[PDB]
Amino acid sequence: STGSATTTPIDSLDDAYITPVQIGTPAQTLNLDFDTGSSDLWVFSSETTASEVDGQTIYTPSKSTTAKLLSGATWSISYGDGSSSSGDVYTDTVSVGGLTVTGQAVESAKKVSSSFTEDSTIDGLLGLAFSTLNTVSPTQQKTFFDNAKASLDSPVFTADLGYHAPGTYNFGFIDTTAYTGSITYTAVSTKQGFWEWTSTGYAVGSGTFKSTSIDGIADTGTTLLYLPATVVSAYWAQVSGAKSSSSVGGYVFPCSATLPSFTFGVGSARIVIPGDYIDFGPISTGSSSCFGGIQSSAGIGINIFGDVALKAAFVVFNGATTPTLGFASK
Ligand SMILES: [Xe]
Repeated sequence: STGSATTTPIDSLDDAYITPVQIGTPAQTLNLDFDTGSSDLWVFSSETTASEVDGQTIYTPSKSTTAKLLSGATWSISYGDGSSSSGDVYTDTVSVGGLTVTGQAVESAKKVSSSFTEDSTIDGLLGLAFSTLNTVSPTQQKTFFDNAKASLDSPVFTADLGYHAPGTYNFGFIDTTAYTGSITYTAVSTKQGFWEWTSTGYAVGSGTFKSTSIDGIADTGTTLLYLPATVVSAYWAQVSGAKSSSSVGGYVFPCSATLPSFTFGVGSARIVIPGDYIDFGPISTGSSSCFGGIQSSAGIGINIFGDVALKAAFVVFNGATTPTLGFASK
């Protein structure tokens, strides 16, 4: 089997991407944030605290004839951004772009943090990291991909995020018309539960490539590119007027600047992030100070190849017995 679904940016900045997901019988379509940085499928629901729901589409398991409460199961999660959610668990039928999993753990939110409430465009998350990170207690549950893997033509999924435009998530096959050149595969460590790999280095604009190993995770649920302070300072030094701002929370730059590209290495191959992809717009409405899309990971404890980097590539998440990651230009 295979699945193929279009993923769409939630706003003019590509702050995140939503993908339609069919849950239950009859289908309830929710727009979920596919997150290779986490391992819970959770949704706004009829059980969510009414004041914490503001425009989202909710899952109502009582209207699904295939929903079954997972007895005594609970979940609770906290993200790198400081957001959180928690609730109870149903199993139900979940389909993504024509690919169907029966008995999938669907985590129903009783509580969500304010950042989720305030974003009317995301109805929940669909986690695509390893199941070892799933938060369900006292019986850990498998992610959609893990449940589907054995059924897929090939045990892979691909992320093809668009810049200011829709993209595609494919399950079970590699679309060879969707990238240029060849796909370079690189090794993955699953020890922390993520798609963790080691980049071979970087370049700033037209500058020389610096060969240096940079460990990080491929994370579609993170917007920006978070890298060591040395790398990030080298980038922003090429933008006149750019500065790290503690009040803002990161590097800002004049909105009138033209940003240089940023290249990262995958083995001997190179993925180029165009400068425009690194512009995240005014720090506040009407401001001429703009927020940068490459930021320091120094506070975080891990480097993160978020959407800013991933959207410059065709990315293969290979879930073979020994997982690997593939990157191609496109
Ligand atoms: Xe990098």
